Amino acid sequence: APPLWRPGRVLARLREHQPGPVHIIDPFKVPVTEAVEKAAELTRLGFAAVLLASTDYESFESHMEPYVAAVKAATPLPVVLHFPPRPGAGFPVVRGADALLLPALLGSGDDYFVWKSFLETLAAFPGRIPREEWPELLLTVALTFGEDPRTGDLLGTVPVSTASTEEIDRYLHVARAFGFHMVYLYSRNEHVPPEVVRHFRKGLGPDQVLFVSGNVRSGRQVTEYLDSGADYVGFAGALEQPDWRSALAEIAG
Amino acid sequence: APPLWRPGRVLARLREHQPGPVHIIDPFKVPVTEAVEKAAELTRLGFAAVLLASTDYESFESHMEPYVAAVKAATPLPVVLHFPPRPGAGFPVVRGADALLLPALLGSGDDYFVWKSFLETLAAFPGRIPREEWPELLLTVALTFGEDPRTGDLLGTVPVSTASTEEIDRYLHVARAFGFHMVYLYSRNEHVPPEVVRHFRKGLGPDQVLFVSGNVRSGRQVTEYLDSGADYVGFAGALEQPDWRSALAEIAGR
Ligand SMILES: CC(C)=CCC/C(C)=C/CC/C(C)=C/CSP(=O)(O)OP(=O)(O)O
Ligand SMILES: CC(C)=CCC/C(C)=C/CC/C(C)=C/CSP(=O)(O)OP(=O)(O)O
Ligand SMILES: [Cl-]
Ligand SMILES: [Cl-]
Ligand SMILES: [Cl-]
Ligand SMILES: [Mg+2]
Ligand SMILES: [Mg+2]
Ligand SMILES: [Mg+2]
Repeated sequence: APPLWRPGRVLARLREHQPGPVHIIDPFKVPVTEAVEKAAELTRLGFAAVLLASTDYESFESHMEPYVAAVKAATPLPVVLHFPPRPGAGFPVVRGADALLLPALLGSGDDYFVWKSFLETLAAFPGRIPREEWPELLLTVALTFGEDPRTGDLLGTVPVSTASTEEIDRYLHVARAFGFHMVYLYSRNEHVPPEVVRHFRKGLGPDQVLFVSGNVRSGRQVTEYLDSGADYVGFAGALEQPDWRSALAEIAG
Repeated sequence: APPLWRPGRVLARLREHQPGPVHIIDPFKVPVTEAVEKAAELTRLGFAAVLLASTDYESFESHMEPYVAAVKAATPLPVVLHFPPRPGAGFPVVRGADALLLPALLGSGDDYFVWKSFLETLAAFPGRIPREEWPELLLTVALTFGEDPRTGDLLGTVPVSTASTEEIDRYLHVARAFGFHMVYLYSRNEHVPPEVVRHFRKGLGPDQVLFVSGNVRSGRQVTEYLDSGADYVGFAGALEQPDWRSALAEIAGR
């Protein structure tokens, strides 16, 4: 019986693994051959997982089933999907993925993105994927920082205000009381402030995983976030160029 | 596709119907023949729905499928089920019920009762019930007031603090942001304070339904709660006795 929304192997690994950077591969932009090359290096660096994520997607199932299979044949790290949900479908899913990160956008003015996407997703389970083969679900509070009209237009999010800690303190009460597995602090166009990362680490339970991403391009940035309490520092764009091997070594340093 | 968690016919009915009392029949204590007699009177009184609810239950599907059918044969009012969920199963459900009230116990120290029961329930859908025939789900923020070790032991709830509005204001933000359909204020052993009812009415969206229940035994109490903002005032125990007709008449404000 699939753990589904209950803690399983992937969450256990994220809870126990040494904190560090995590490369995020956008499967709708990165050719699969390049993802496979990258996955082999991520393995050598001992990263906790390979995340495949993108704001945009189409023909999810026919594209992702073989992409996930190719990445999984290239690394023993778990492959975790992270994409926004769509009303009428819920979150996208394909067989073979180890886990799907389910973001509850608590800062959204649209209740579907705050959490009803989770009900639609679970109602649709198991669909065309054998139950035994379904991915695990990582229940995550997802928060956005800085001006970001793209996520705002698409998902209804409003940038979190840190002029006081009232707004984030409410999200931390939800994260704790609702037993979320992870919190994901994201900034599409700016940087999540290290002080907000510290505030979250201090307010979360010891087993709640803290992920931060957005415009991380240097090892100094990774270090600052980990020093602030992030368990994982995600980065995508820094490697979306020909000289990615150099960029990866500087970020993983 | 059944509406399921999306608004449907029952929530529309509750939103549009005028505020008033609602009798709650405990089907694991009330014989079905008495429930059927009761259901016929509730209809004449103009109540908005008939709730079948209980903290305790056993052999739910064999007892409730026919119990629901018997009640529905006696009244055209929607029949709504309200029972706590159980790990491994989620909320109990039978074919024929018009809706299930799904309580998210925000005051519980156990995340399963705060909301993961909702995930287990939806993962299990549709189970043995034809999909087209599933009840609608009324997403509800459920809060408890006063000392109540029974619900505390069973569901992990802690009485809501009414010393200030700090705790209830966080629940109101959740009720609004999460788009809950209803809020249910309950007191097993005391009375929900009318001022808390007012505070919720004022902070909720116009389409969010406010239910209050617990030890309501007089028409005066129903009036006070409606005057404070409740959409529906529930009552069960007052009618679990032989002279229930007279009690019902008094509570309905006859
Ligand atoms: C808003 C949110 C957290 C969750 C909702 C669901 C969405 C939009 C998922 C897409 C996955 C993400 C956040 C990809 C951007 S990697 P990055 O932008 O951090 O990469 P970068 O290193 O800046 O290129
Ligand atoms: C705690 C909560 C709201 C939801 C969690 C799920 C539970 C325990 C559902 C049982 C349904 C209830 C609250 C029945 C009591 S009617 P009453 O006790 O109000 O009737 P009374 O008129 O006092 O007899
Ligand atoms: Cl794993
Ligand atoms: Cl802060
Ligand atoms: Cl909130
Ligand atoms: Mg993309
Ligand atoms: Mg399902
Ligand atoms: Mg009972």
